[PDB]
Amino acid sequence: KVTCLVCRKGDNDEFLLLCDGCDRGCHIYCHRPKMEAVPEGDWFCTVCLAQQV
Ligand SMILES: [Zn+2]
Ligand SMILES: [Zn+2]
Repeated sequence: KVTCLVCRKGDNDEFLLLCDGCDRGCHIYCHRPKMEAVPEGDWFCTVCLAQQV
């Protein structure tokens, strides 16, 4: 039950980032600014970035 915040589909899961703060995701091809690959190390969605201080 993992979907992309931008386009609201959950296909091409090999291109699908997973937030390490929660259970949301993003296709790398939907992300702006540009993202050429899935990174090693942690990625945080914009909802989790709002919780930062
Ligand atoms: Zn997408
Ligand atoms: Zn998150």
